[PDB]
Amino acid sequence: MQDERWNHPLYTTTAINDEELEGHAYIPGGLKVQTSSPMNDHPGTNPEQLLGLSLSTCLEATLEAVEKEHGLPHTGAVRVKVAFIGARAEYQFLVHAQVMVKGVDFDTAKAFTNEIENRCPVSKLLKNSGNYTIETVTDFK
Amino acid sequence: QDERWNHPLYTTTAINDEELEGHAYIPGGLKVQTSSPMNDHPGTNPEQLLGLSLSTCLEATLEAVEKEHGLPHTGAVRVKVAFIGARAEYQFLVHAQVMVKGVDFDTAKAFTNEIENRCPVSKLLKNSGNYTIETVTDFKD
Repeated sequence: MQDERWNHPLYTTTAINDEELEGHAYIPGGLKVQTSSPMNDHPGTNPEQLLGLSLSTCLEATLEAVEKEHGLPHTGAVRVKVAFIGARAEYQFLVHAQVMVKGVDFDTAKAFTNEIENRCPVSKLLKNSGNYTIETVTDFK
Repeated sequence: QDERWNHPLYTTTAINDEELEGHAYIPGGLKVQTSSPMNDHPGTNPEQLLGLSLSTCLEATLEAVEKEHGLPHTGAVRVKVAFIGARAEYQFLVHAQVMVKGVDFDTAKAFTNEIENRCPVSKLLKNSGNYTIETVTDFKD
């Protein structure tokens, strides 16, 4: 509104949560997920998981675009770990992404990781958080 | 070596190892179909997943704040996410809207301020320059 970057986006969506901790979150017209506290064993997802799903997907999409700009097939994969830390009124999330590119030498995988770190929208939102790290790996084993 | 990773409350991991028309998953947990937001194919996307994460986190934080004030849980949170930009210049914008049906607007605003400061996903986004939050009385428009 004040921020005129909202005036004509490429795409917009919305998400709602209007339930108790043991509840659901949903995209109106779209995906609904069961949610629950990460501190119990009940079925359901949580913000930590949902954030990891968001970032891993965004990084992977960005990596696919980079691969294509280099004339390469898609052989990349991303794993994101999210940690919940702290105490009442002092809670934080930590986020650590791992990027692999199976098709290529490690130096190329590292270069692509640097490229995607700079381009991925979710990565950019977390850049200044103090809580986000990213690395290149050869596998997730 | 960030020591905050040493003994967390909870950790999880998310993977995306597929094409844009693919899936993301939590090992042993939720798997979601994904797709580009720029087509009409089935599947979620990073924008949606981020909205689900933040709306859920804000709502959970709000539930704690309501309880601290001895009020029932009447809150609801909607998060809008926009995709803007161009090749190698893409960003997301995030706008949270918080309602607390059981209380007057000044109280709803006060609670919104409290959750903005406590919600882990909100804190991650604080320094992004792309995240705003407001108090509302409904989700019109």
